[PDB]
Amino acid sequence: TIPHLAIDPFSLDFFDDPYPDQQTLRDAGPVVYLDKWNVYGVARYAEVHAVLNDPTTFCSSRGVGLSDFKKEKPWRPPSLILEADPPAHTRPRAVLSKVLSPATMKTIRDGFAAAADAKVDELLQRGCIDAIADLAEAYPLSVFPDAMGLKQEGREHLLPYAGLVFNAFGPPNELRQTAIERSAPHQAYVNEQCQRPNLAPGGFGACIHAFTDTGEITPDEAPLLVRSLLSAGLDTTVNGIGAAVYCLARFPGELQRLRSDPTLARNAFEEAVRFESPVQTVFRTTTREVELGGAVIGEGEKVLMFLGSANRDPRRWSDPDLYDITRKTSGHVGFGSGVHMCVGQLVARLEGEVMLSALARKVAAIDIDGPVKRRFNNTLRGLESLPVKLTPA
Ligand code: HEM
Ligand SMILES: CCCc1ccc(C(=O)O)cc1
Ligand SMILES: [Cl-]
Repeated sequence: TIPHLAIDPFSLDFFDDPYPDQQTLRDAGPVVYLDKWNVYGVARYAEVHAVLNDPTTFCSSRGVGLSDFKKEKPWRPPSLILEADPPAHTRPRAVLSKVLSPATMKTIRDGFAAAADAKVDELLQRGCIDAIADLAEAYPLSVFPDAMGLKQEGREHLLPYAGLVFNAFGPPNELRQTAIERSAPHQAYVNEQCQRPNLAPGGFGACIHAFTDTGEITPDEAPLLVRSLLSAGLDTTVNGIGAAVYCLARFPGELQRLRSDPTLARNAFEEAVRFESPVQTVFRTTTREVELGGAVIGEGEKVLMFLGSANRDPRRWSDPDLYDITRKTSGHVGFGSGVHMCVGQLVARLEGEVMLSALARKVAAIDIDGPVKRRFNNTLRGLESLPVKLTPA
């Protein structure tokens, strides 16, 4: 009944070009079995959306990577939000939602926007740049560590730590084992910065610690919730902004439309999230026997959701393989869906919008002018290097 496939969705060949294999995964059936890793897979929009929206059957507290926390020790103490189910999930979720609130966005927007304009002006003086190191990495590093309230020293640990986190969701392949081999210093830095005295007043980290007296979280929960933001809050935005720049570089007609109406910036970024899906995959674990698209999945099974494939499923999207900055993007699953849907999405969208606005107003052309290099990670999709020439408007 369930087709068995040998595709390794965590192989370098797959990362290098996932799209043919994602169509094979979709077209084989609504539910497949991946013999390489002994997990169920769902690659169509409908089943990805259904699974994400049934957290009782498809739980998160046994891990959202391959490893099952009922069978193996997690590589670090479980996240109190990502790797929790309701009800334990609910109040930590509420705290992070208030920390990363509309009011907070109002407080940081003008500085995020000025930082975005400044970086584009700086890049335009250089002309030829690497849109990864010099833009997609450099811009989030100039606003996000400061918005967290982190000291200057040790920030070189943040992207290595995030890479480790996202590799650690994957199977025990060489990418994961090498990441864990190298983890100790990045882990030590990140855990230390989560302590209340290390987080500058008015920042995200200080605000989490200040929320430890409401009956929602206790003081000993606040360090791990800071850890969540230092895990999920930087590398994702690097790859999201990198996706959007890569899209604009590959689709000049869409850069030209965005220049003509910079208010399209927010949707141009949302579409880049759908088109490249920086977070490619998430797992769940079944808490009971369940029917899903005609397959009977037993209890205690890992299920792998292909977010990138769901976002390119022709059953749900017209011309899914086109980048369209006026597409109605509502409903894509690049930020997830349901109770765990990205609690940091307002920060991500704010960074993406003000960077795309800056490019829309200041840049006339983005031309790839050098070898493109992909970056390989078990969970994140994005580039290592993207040489572009920027032409001023
Ligand atoms: C383009 C940028 C980003 C993308 C594509 C992205 C993607 C995702 C996805 C797919 C999930 C759902 C995981 C699941 O269902 O198991 C998620 C959750 C989460 N994200 Fe984001 N994320 C981004 C940016 C951020 C930022 C900027 C922050 C914090 C400042 C953040 C913090 C979190 C947290 C804490 C969760 C856990 C939420 C929960 O379990 O309730 N993310 N993200
Ligand atoms: C898997 C989605 C991205 C993500 C990564 C880590 C965390 C966390 O450490 O809580 C939350 C979300
Ligand atoms: Cl850790």
